[PDB]
Amino acid sequence: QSLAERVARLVAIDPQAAAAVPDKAVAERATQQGLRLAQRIEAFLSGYGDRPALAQRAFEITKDPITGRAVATLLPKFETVSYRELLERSHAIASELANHAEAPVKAGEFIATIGFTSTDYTSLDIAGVLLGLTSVPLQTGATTDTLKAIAEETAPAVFGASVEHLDNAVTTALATPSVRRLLVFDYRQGVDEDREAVEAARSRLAEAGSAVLVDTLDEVIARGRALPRVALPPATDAGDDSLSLLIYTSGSTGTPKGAMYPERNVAQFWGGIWHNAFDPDVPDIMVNFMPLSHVAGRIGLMGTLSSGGTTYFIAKSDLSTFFEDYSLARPTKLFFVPRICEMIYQHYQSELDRIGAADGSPQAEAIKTELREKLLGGRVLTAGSGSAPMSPELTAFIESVLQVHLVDGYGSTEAGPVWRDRKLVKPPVTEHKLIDVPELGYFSTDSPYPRGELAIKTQTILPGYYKRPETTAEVFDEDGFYLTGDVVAEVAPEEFVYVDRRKNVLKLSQGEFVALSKLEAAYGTSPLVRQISVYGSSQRSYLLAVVVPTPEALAKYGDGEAVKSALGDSLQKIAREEGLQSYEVPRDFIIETDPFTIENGILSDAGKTLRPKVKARYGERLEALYAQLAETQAGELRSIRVGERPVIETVQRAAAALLGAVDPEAHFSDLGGDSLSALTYSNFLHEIFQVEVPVSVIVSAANNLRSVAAHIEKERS
Ligand SMILES: Nc1ncnc2c1ncn2[C@@H]1O[C@H](COP(=O)(O)O)[C@@H](O)[C@H]1O
Ligand code: NA
Repeated sequence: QSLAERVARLVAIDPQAAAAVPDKAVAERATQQGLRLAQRIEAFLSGYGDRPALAQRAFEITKDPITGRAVATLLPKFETVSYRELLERSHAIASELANHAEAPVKAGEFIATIGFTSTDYTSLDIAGVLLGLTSVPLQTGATTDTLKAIAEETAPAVFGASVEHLDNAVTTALATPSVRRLLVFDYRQGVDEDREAVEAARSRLAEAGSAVLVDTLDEVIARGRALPRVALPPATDAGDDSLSLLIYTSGSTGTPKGAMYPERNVAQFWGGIWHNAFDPDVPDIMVNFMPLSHVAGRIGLMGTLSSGGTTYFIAKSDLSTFFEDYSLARPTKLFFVPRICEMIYQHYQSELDRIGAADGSPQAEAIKTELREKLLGGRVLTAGSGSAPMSPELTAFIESVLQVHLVDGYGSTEAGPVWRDRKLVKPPVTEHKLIDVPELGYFSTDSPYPRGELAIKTQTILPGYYKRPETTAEVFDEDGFYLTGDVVAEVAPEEFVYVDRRKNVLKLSQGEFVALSKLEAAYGTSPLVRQISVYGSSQRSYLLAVVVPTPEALAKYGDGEAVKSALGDSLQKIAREEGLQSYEVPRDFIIETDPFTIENGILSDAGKTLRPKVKARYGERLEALYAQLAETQAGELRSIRVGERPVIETVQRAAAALLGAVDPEAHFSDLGGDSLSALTYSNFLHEIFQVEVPVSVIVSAANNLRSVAAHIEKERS
């Protein structure tokens, strides 16, 4: 019943879980007062000895008989790396980098890295801490213009990259004269495609006459194993105050700014105060799907290392192996972002259909049982979400599936953890207040509950944004409070509810900020667009916009669904051109034929669109668009019940229902879902056509919707 009883019962009957329980003595040695980060990390990892620390899906290599090329294919199991092995491989990397013949790194230099999350990436991250470097994890979805800007600002000496991202890593490195070495990780020896991507990087660097040196991570470790360990602690300038990490975020300004993490703040991920974001000693077996560059990726991964647990890494970056991985790893602790919860709920609606059951009926309850017991692996003891708000209906559903309480954890890159199930986390938060936002209509005198921007003093507050004292100042008031940008309602002494943002950047259900004003500037260059105001709700997974089209567009296409299609195609292409993410493409529009103007109240005296006025005039209609699609996605029930139409038409119509917007020639990617949309599409078509419809056939750039139909037809034969 209670958590402690549930834990005691799992450890009595499960040998794998029994072997993973935290050891109080290891945490006591590692977190002792005054101990430097590097040594803390060393004490956790050496302390947990031969336990399995990390697990990667196993694969096999076989010679393709048509092409001759050695290809890798996933196996239905995981292989593990021990705490001892992890520590030893990380030390090897530090030893090799400190001792390189020509470009030895020193403490305080920067290392930039682009990868997903993996055993290798984790090695490299730890090695940076051992050397006293400052790490700069870069977002795998950023454009090379953004990567170059961050690299120009931080001047890294070493750049690391997974094989998947190597080509963007070469482009950045060529524009960044400080880079002396390029390290290539997640490299599979004997796999032809990996070997070729490294050869092509070397050619590009050759052709440029670059002095940059390329090494695989394997080779670096091989070399380092033969060298003595570096001395801890490393020779940095400021002890605990030494700059260990930069987490780039766009929340406070709309473009990336480098949140400074000294070693004393990074230490909080390793068994420190971030324990309490979510909150009896539980064995920690976790599946990690979050990039290391996202503070949530680091919280999970280092939390599990620091508790002597095991992290199972999601097998593919697209997340297409999601259920397979959870069904194999069978975690005891779940952390979701709300988008994952939406996806599980969409699966549950799918299963209701397939067995033709309804509502809360007994066979509908059997679907929840198989989610909890089989698909999610049946050992979930605790669960949390965060990064974005969750509807009460989605929370109710997830909890009825898992049969455990779903903790809501609020915090940020800048502040650390701030609340747990409404209640301020003290420590580290020491004081708070609310600040009125009269332009949006929120005031501490509101009834029934005060509303305002949350402002806090907290022990885990960042010292600044790197090299950006102006941007730093904007987030601190004259009394020393950090300004979160988040509007909240207060419902009891020191209890809060997320309501809105003070400005023009917000989270969607994926947990990533979207900068409304940047998207507006990009989308405003469409020849069809006169004015555009982009709108989002943080409980949704996609955006909307209010568009005033040009007279020529309104004349050529009219003011209904066909101009919305025209606009979609135009925006989609801009998004492809400027490297925007799939979810930052508006899915549906309010077409306004009457322009925004000063007379209207929509434009200020200075000509600029006022967001609060857009909201006051179009907010209801925008919220209706969202509501109606969420109500209507049983249009799939009618797409399934046919059979009576050709393959392509079902393929089309299916893509249309899942991505809000069609045309036979489009690519599913262009159309603006996200990688979990293609998983859902894939199961849907598999159900109907009893054919395997893999995500890689659906997402690969050279495959449009006609290739998808074509694939299904060929498989059927
Ligand atoms: N549990 C939550 N509920 C609502 N919004 C959240 C929650 N957790 C994080 N956020 C939002 O995500 C931002 C932090 O983003 P990051 O800096 O990526 O951790 C916050 O300022 C909020 O806007
Ligand atoms: Na998001």
